[PDB]
Amino acid sequence: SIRSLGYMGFAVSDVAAWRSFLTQKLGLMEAGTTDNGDLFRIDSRAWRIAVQQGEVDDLAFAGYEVADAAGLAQMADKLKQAGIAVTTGDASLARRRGVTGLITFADPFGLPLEIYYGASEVFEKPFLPGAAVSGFLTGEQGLGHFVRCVPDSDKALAFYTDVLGFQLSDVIDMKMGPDVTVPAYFLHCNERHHTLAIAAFPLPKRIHHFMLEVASLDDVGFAFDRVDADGLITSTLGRHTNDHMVSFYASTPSGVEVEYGWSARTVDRSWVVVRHDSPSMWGHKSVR
Amino acid sequence: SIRSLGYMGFAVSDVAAWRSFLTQKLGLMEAGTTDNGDLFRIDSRAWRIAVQQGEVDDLAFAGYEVADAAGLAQMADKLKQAGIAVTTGDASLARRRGVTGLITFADPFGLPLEIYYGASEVFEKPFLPGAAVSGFLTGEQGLGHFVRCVPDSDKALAFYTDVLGFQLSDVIDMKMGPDVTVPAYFLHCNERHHTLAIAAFPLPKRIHHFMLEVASLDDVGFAFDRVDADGLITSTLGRHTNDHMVSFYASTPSGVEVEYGWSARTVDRSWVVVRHDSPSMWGHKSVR
Amino acid sequence: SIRSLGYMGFAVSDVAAWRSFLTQKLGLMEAGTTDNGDLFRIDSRAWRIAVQQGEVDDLAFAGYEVADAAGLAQMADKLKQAGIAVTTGDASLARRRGVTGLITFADPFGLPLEIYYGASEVFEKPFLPGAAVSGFLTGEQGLGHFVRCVPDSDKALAFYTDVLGFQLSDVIDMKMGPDVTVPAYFLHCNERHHTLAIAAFPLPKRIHHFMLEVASLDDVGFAFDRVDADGLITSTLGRHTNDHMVSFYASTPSGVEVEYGWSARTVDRSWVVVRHDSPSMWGHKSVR
Amino acid sequence: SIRSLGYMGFAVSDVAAWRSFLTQKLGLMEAGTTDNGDLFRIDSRAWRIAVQQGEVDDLAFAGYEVADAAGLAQMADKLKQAGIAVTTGDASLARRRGVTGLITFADPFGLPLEIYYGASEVFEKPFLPGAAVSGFLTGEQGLGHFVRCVPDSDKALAFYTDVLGFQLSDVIDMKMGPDVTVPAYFLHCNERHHTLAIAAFPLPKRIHHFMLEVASLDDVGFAFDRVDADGLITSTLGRHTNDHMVSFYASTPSGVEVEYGWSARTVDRSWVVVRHDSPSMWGHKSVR
Amino acid sequence: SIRSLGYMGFAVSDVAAWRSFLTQKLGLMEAGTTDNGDLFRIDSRAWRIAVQQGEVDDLAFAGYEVADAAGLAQMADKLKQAGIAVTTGDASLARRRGVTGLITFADPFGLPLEIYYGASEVFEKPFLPGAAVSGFLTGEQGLGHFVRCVPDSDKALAFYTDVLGFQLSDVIDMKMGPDVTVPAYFLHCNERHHTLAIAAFPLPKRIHHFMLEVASLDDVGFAFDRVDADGLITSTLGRHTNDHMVSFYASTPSGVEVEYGWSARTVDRSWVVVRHDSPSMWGHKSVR
Amino acid sequence: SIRSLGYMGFAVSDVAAWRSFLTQKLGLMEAGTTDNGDLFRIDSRAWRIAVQQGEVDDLAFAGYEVADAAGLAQMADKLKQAGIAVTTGDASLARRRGVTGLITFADPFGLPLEIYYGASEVFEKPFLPGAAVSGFLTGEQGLGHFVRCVPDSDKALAFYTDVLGFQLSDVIDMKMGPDVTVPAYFLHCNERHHTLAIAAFPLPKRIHHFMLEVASLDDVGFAFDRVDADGLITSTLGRHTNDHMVSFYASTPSGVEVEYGWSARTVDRSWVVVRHDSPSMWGHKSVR
Ligand SMILES: Cc1cccc(O)c1O
Ligand SMILES: Cc1cccc(O)c1O
Ligand SMILES: Cc1cccc(O)c1O
Ligand SMILES: Cc1cccc(O)c1O
Ligand SMILES: Cc1cccc(O)c1O
Ligand SMILES: Cc1cccc(O)c1O
Ligand SMILES: [Fe+2]
Ligand SMILES: [Fe+2]
Ligand SMILES: [Fe+2]
Ligand SMILES: [Fe+2]
Ligand SMILES: [Fe+2]
Ligand SMILES: [Fe+2]
Ligand SMILES: [Fe+2]
Ligand SMILES: [Fe+2]
Ligand SMILES: [Fe+2]
Ligand SMILES: [Fe+2]
Ligand SMILES: [Fe+2]
Ligand SMILES: [Fe+2]
Repeated sequence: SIRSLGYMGFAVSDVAAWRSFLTQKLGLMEAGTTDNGDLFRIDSRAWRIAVQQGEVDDLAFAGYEVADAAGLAQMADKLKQAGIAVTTGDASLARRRGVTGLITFADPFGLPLEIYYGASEVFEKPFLPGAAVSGFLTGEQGLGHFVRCVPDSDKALAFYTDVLGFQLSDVIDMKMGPDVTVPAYFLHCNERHHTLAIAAFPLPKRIHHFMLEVASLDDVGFAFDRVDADGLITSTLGRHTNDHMVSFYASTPSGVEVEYGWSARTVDRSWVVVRHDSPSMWGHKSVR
Repeated sequence: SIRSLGYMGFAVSDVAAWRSFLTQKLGLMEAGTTDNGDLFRIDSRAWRIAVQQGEVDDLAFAGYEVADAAGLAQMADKLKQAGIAVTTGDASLARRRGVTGLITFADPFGLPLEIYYGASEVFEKPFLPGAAVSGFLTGEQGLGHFVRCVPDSDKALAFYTDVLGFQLSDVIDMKMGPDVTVPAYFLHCNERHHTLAIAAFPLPKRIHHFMLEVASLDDVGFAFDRVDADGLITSTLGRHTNDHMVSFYASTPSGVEVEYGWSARTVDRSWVVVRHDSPSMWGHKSVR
Repeated sequence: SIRSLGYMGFAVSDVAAWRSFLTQKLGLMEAGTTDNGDLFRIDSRAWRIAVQQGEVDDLAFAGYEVADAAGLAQMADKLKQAGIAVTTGDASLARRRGVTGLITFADPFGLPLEIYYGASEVFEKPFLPGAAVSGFLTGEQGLGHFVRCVPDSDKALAFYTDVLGFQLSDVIDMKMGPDVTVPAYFLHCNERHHTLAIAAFPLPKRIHHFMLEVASLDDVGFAFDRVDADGLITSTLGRHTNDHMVSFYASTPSGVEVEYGWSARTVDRSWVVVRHDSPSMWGHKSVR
Repeated sequence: SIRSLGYMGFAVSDVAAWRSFLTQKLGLMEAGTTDNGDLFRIDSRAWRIAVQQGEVDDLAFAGYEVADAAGLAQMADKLKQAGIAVTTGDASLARRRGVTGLITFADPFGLPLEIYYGASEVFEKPFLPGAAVSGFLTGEQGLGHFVRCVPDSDKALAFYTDVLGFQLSDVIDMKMGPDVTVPAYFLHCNERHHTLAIAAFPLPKRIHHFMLEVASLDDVGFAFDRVDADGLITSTLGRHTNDHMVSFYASTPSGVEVEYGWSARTVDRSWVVVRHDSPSMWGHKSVR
Repeated sequence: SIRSLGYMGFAVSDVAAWRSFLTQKLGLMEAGTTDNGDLFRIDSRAWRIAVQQGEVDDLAFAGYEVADAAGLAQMADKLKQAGIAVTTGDASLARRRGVTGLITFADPFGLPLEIYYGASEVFEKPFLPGAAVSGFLTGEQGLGHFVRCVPDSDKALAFYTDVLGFQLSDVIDMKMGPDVTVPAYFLHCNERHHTLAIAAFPLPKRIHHFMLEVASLDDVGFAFDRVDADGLITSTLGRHTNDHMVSFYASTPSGVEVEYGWSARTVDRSWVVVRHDSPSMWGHKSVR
Repeated sequence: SIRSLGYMGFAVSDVAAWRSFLTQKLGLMEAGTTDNGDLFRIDSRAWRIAVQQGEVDDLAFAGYEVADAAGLAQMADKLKQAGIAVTTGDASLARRRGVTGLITFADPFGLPLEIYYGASEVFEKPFLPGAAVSGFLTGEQGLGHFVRCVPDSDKALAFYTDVLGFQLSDVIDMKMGPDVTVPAYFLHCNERHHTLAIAAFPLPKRIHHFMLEVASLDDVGFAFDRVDADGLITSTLGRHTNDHMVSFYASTPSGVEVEYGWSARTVDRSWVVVRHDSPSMWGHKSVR
């Protein structure tokens, strides 16, 4: 069973811009360059984000973490039973990712996905942020979340819930103009309100944004000013209606957006599915 | 599985009297008028109580909340297997209620019931009470409770426990005169001591009272004076023997009573069924 | 310096009525009869209330406690310097009161007052209430409080503040009819909001009421029913505006009233004098 | 000794605009109109802000609170010894302000000031905000603070510290252009970081802004959107360097600004005076 | 000003019996033998109890601790002003005691007393008890207490309070037969209820007993059995009325008794002097 | 009155070695270079340590912080009354130090000392350590401490206690060989066990070491390895007997040592002077 989103990889046209953006604006730690690409850390794990040179300027792959080898076997089995083409990653790929075992496949719309177990910890190389950030929230909640843009939400929903096992948290009916309302589905696989959201938005990218969660309000406020100085803010500070995250959005060098937030609420056993008509309680004024 | 009582609707002869009673006396928030009727809020949900014009001057319907679409399916199945006529609410009714999906049916004695999932939240329109009330207790405990008057308690008990899944908390042997003792059964579907109580009382209404729980003793004390000013108190302040709620009772414009309380105890896994011979430890002097 | 109100004595016409009232209705502990009269306890002290046969049917004397012999000396000196006639209680009186040393005198309007130190504790005879009461709040706050009725508030105020050292907490302008508004002054000598209140009320007694504070809301609720059964309630449950005490008032066999409350707020160093136009936030409906 | 800022009065050209601004945008409670003007509440006190019709469109007077009559006497004495013309407010003014006693005078630059004791509490009329606000922080910290604009900071400083007794918290060197740096002095009279700030800013008003502190971040976020809707924001959300308050600034109908914040730090006994070169850690982008 | 009882020395006829008693029965740590005698520890201090060979079989001297050299000077001055013969301990005595400075003198009835400052700590030699004891309570409360038997309580009281500065906690009227009642005075110099008690008991020793306080009830229970095995118990387990200590008493090899207790209450600023007629709430049955 | 040690300045022969040592080994933040020298931060203050090129390779000056201008005046007065030559720092020096006001003078043995008030805070430039360090403990405890080597301890003691106002915490008799025992005196001016220690050690430097305190054990462990890699450790990890600090010592490029520790205990009002015969409970093995 998938426990969390463990890592993500981006294929970008300007690797240098990304390196500077992630470290100096967002405060991630530069962890070196390997055949896996430029590596960035936010906690004890050897890397959480990989940046590789590429033409797409988008998310290249995402890795979901299981607890152990048995969990990996279960997922591989579940995918095969669903008719999905799964490939047991070879030692070379496993070594490149720094994991113990992994399987590779793609979602219904071509996003390369990986499920793995036994990632590398580097407690001996204590995390030191590239900018003043008190800390990132990961742990059992994993890396954070991202919104997957799809041409067909129902097909995407079936794959992610029925095959991958994500559970629905809530739905937000996004009013995009008078004759257009698009439902965005928020899914969880652990306590984090959502690790994945699905929506049929008309965008040139695989994802609308990815999100990183920090430990204090000041982390967000300081990062906002750093990003604003270069005119990269896309949405002002605000708080979401569903996860209650206080955040701002900014544009990465690839056009893909990043959400930087704090204080999200978690999902518990007493959770019930609900619907909303607005994605924000306050703030989040679009300055795009 | 039913998680809680989510909403209630009243069909009354004097809608204006009700509007003034709920907002000015009890402190509910007016949430507008729709084809669902005059809507009132007590928390983040779009509405909890609906008031419609009608001749019965009584509870018109009650909606029980399940966690998701699977839960709705389970309940529909359970009802069908019991031989109950269930109707899958159409999009029009679902839209009118502001829910994602729902099924409709009636209890053995004609009370229209609805089981739904995916109600609407309105965090962007922060709750502001119509009178000075610090807050209402809902959350996982739902709306509150009501006492269903029935001609046959055993038939009602079987339906609510065996078909709807409520569990018995305790029983109170109500001494109504020398030759009459009527057992009142208190049932729960979550932590709240009881979400439903059943008793064969000789009343012209479907329910004896509905109850709303507030956050502080002062909320109760202030509301008591507001209600008393118009001579609407039916029972003085007292504390119940079973749920330990400190409350007073008052008459609504429909004759149906409302209980306004604070500090009830909850039911846990170690709970055991017991019986009582009195419904109150102290207070609750009838001034009817 | 006066630390608290330590004990009170009543001279009543019906000693038996008082004994039954204090133990069975209020829950005090009967502590035996001596030359000091029928003694009642509420904590570890040998006695807090003494009931003696007498014609006045009123408060006969009150004893204020100092910390030690030096404190007694200070107060005696302060009184003498003010021209008050003070009498050093003799060993016989000290033994009768169960104290180590004491001085006697009277307030400007004839109420016998005593200031003493070294009262008797009886931890070896654990307190057992005469009725179901979880506990009384005394400790550093002392016995409770009483309202002294006087013909001239200014003269009384000067004596109690300038000579006895009480400090003003707040004032309540009591509206007693269209052409009459009487200010009631509330004074403290420790954390308890007020140990003494002064008002020019037209009453045949030295005090309007004395107050005892209990540990839980249920103590108050149960006592209310016990007292109400005999038709002795004078004011329904309510909460005061100044000390925030939740209480009810009842008539004692002498006509003097008793206030039985819970949850009063205390006075701290940041306290500032304020004024109120009402003595109650809610409740306290006079049923006299 | 001055314990806090207790109330403020504004003389404005558009009373209706102010009424709507304070209740609907900021969430204050309308408390009626008297010869003291339109009254607004934020807590248990009968009024904290008074709005009167007037030509200045500015702060008309401010009242500082002492603990009691002795404190009032001390301050009156201190002012007289300093050669300040003090007037003992007459019963008519005291009644108009709803206080027990007060003295009136002016600061060195003509701002009418009042020092009083024994203000009116109205616990019987529970605070109900005009907009969704969880609460305002007052208590021992008083009303909030305001920045007094003066032509000569040193003269103002001497009066406020040496005569009124305020203590310096810190100084911020405000860089207003290449050839201009103006020191702003922040003073406290209790735990609140500053109740008064003094700066020689070139403004047509007596004060730059007044500040109200709320209980949660959401109170600030929601109010920001309410104010922004009418285009009244003057500074975006940010956090100050000295008091660590998270706030935004907005324009009132008089041009005078209001700061609405949350989470300020307090001053303790271990506090030491420091200096800063910036008034904000992050945010507070001027949108004037 | 005396801060606490720091150490005690005994002059006994059977040093070996004492060594075995203190370590094996009470659990003290043997700290070696010096010209100061056999040393025993109960905490970080180099020694708290010294046992020397001697004929008296009693307390030979007690040392009271001041905070520093200034405190020592104050006490020396206070004693001289009282006409007491004080001797500044020489370097040889100071070195023998392991202190920085000390003065010697005697109480009115010949008990050698010492007031010192700058005792030796031995954190590098961690405390290891001679028997299973979780810990001893010392710290700011010092060593414990002892009861000084005197022929004249009033003379002793004057010396200890007026000259040494101890403060009275309470008094217990000890009923020793029909025609004899002896008051025992309990004095404190810090939070410990009493560091010294004075009573005119007819005993051949300078003290009735000394007391050591342990950290848990089991420490007391286990020690009781160890002592009882040798038939040395003098009083069964019980709890005192004044300090609320749960303890038992036992005979030392010198006839002098030792009290071993747990859970005593402390004295605070709100403390007031009281009197008791019994020294125990329960237990403490004399088995002498 | 001196509140704490605020800053220190070093005059060294190899500024580059120091820059690398402080940032890379100890984790301080580089704060730029000014006419005050290379500046390093450990908290919100603009700088705490200044490194200037110089021949002495030692501590050049230390600055003690007072709360305000009045405190500065008091100290200046105290020094003058003692016959010490004090110089009111001019605006140029004040600006160079980034303080509001300061006075300069020297200790009896030539160490330049400064007492100042109103240092600069830079909350807008959040602290970011040069190495992985969770945080430094400063606040009311100030910078840390240093041991001043002197030829005459008694003369130094008189100056620091009688003139500067430091209070003695404790003394450690340092056994330096058979015929040599040197007392080291530890003094405090706030909660930190000692801000200054004085000892007549035969060293070529003004100070034996300065100490910086970090927030966690791992901060110390990681720094130890960083320093050990270059063979700079002088004492292994250990814990002191007096302040209970867990620390290691290392050599700076000037030969002067630095102590890096965690978990020291503080001094409270109940503190009493004591003596020790060892400076360490465990560890601190000299590897010099
Ligand atoms: C668009 C959107 C809506 C709700 C929560 C989110 O985190 C989000 O990005
Ligand atoms: C009648 C009754 C009895 C017990 C608990 C209740 O809430 C109630 O209404
Ligand atoms: C009359 C009255 C008013 C305020 C507080 C009280 O306790 C009281 O008795
Ligand atoms: C201008 C300014 C600077 C610091 C704190 C404040 O509250 C403020 O208004
Ligand atoms: C005799 C006696 C009485 C009260 C407390 C004690 O500790 C004691 O020893
Ligand atoms: C030498 C020494 C002794 C005790 C505590 C210390 O911090 C220290 O440096
Ligand atoms: Fe789930
Ligand atoms: Fe998001
Ligand atoms: Fe159950
Ligand atoms: Fe009920
Ligand atoms: Fe007071
Ligand atoms: Fe009262
Ligand atoms: Fe201050
Ligand atoms: Fe401000
Ligand atoms: Fe005392
Ligand atoms: Fe004892
Ligand atoms: Fe000290
Ligand atoms: Fe050190």
